[PDB]
Amino acid sequence: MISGILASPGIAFGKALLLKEDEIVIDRKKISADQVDQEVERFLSGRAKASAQLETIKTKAGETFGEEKEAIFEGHIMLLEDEELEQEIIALIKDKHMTADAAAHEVIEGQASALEELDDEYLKERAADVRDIGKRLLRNILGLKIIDLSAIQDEVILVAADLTPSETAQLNLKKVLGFITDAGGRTSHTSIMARSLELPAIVGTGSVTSQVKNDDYLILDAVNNQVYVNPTNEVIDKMRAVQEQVASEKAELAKLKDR
Repeated sequence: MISGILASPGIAFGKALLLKEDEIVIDRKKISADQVDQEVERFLSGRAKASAQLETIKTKAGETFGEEKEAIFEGHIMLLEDEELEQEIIALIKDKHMTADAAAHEVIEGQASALEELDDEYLKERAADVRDIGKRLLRNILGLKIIDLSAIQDEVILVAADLTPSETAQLNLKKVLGFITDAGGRTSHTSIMARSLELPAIVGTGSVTSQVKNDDYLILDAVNNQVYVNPTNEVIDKMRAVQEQVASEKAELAKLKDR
């Protein structure tokens, strides 16, 4: 009975791939002028790695979708390499004795909310895309593990509350049979993927991410705008026939030539 917004029509079968992430905890402890020099190395050297990582994804966005998305990712790297935001973050660590994670979050707190004050679809979405840049940097400063979604081996369904352009830019379209998230759907980047790839998809799942586990067996109908959770074999066999009966009914159109 989960009715979404239906992004593309079609039927697919696959296990539920839930993406779980550990929340990041920021330490608000004040350091002494003795550890300050160390935070600069983790931030300066940290950007050295994040710059190399984001730089690689940039080409993945242009080689996967085309030079049209490379311009959006090209601007993001410019922000991180902004010599202005760098002098500020450093000033907060030495002027406010803040940690690299804490000082970095402060600047990112206003860079995102500021873009939200603009009434533009690009500058607004830039607000959400900018928050993703600081979130990554935070995981590199603490050395948190990164989830490699491009390392899948079994074709399954992708389920997530939402995916950010970067993650979508590196996602593997050959191992994913469809996308099902809890996004509004209007300006959802995922939806735009479904239209260009025409693959079946849904976004108005509401809270399916709070009622499904990984490996759950789900059937995407994308026809009557409905998803089945833990269906009985009797139902499966019933859908495997009709569903495939559609593909055969389509090939039957090729028979309207013999008529």
